[PDB]
Amino acid sequence: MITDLADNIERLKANDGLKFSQEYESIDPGQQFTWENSNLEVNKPKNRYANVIAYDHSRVILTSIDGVPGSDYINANYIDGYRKQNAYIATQGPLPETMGDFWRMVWEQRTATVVMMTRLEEKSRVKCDQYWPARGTETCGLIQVTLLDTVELATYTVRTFALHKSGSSEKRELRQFQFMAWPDHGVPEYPTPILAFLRRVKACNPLDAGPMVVHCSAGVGRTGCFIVIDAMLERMKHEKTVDIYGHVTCMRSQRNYMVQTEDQYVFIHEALLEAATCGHTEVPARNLYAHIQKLGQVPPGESVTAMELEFKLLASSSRFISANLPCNKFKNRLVNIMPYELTRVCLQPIRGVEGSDYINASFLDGYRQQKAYIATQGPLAESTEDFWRMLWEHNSTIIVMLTKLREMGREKCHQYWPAERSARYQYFVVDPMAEYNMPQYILREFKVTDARDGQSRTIRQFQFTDWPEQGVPKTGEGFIDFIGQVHKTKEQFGQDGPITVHCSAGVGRTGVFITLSIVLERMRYEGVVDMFQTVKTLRTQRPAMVQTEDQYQLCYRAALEYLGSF
Repeated sequence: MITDLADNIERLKANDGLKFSQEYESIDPGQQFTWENSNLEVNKPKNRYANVIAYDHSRVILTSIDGVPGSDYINANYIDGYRKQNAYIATQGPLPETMGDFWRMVWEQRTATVVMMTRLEEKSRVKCDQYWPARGTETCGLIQVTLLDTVELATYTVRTFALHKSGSSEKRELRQFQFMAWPDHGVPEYPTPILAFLRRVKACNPLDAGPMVVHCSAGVGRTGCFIVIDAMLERMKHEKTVDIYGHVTCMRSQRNYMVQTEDQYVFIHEALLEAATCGHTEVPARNLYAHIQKLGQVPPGESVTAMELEFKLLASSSRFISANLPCNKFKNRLVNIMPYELTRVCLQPIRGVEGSDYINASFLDGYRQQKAYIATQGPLAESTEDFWRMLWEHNSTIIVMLTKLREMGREKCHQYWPAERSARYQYFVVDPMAEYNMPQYILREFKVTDARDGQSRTIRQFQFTDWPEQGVPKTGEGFIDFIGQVHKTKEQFGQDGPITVHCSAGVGRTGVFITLSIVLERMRYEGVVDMFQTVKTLRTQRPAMVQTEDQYQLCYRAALEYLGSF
């Protein structure tokens, strides 16, 4: 169904995207509805937007609070899922006065998962009101809400609550997943991040849970996307097919404008095409050994190993204007590797210095935070000043070097740091303070001072020296320890900036470092490993992360290693 889907997407996308527009504007459930309850004088203040109501036939009705008019109303509607009516609940971002009603719907519908598709504030405008306690427990109407734990990751946050309805002994658990990676304007660049989010929500929604309640601002746009994508994912899994037009049409028959923009309709097509193309490449940790075993074999209709094809599929799946500027020609070590405009690390210009805002480096997202790493080439004599400028400007106080200064008779990296006496690079005077030479790596400490104001910081450089000049490490044991030292030292000294990582071109050895940094910790906290999605994602931030298949294989070997060390 992949080729079909991709093909269908091709004609709709053709000619300024004419047929997509025609198809989208054609969505029509063909029914006449009513919403008296939404328009009752008593209920109007309960609607976030007067033009976003709930159809009477599909609305989620709250049990009535006898003697209190309008008490059965909330702006929300049931939404059909794959092969099951009313599988979800689409609702608006609660208002201060509907907070108790919202939690009451959660209790009554036996909901175990809340999906928030918005930030509380976007573009300085209020999209939703915070309806959960920032700490401890609060009472919203008849429901006691206790915040138990919060886990903030790069693209989303998970809050775990305990619920109690006053007047009863029962205690329930509620998990809120808030997606933080949707752009202020338009839809997301790639579907990988939302696809991953969808995956986690599903893994954590218990088997006996009532309908998940999904919401954004009006509870029609982003909410509609998450729901239609989740339903279609469940379908292509059981039927290897997909009917986006039909489902959106069914959604609209249950609620106000589900999937409210044409661009959202396209994003939905793109997201499901990638899901069908990549499949689910995640494996539980306890199955890592077995998985690696199979990756070493040749699949049925294939010629090479499953491992080689997986890596090869990482490729198969001009934002280089600055890097290609004539004034920056000699600021690139290996010209086949240049930073994407979107994620290039920019520097403050210097009058009279052409391209003074350029350095061959990219911002890469980590497990718990975005821009947690700066992937860059081994500094050149020509870019050494720019390198130190970049570290101060972007507050990076942890440097990771993955090569020797020279290997195989050629320079891999220029010695951009002072060894004996102090040295100044632009406005920064760097004093060498300590150098610890260990069996497999070196740790150097530097005092860096801004001569303009006398402010200083301590910069720590970790240089792994045991990487074979040809090939890759055999076990990855020493490298794993190295990864732990770097991050332990960062947390220890409370350094909050990004970690700058470099090798030759900042994509190969640097790719293994960052890939493992993410994967090894996620395996520790989530019990799963998804090498493919990790590298696929890093590659949207800098080209060629994890350059060769043997480096990719080492990533798997090292994860297995770490797994056994538990």
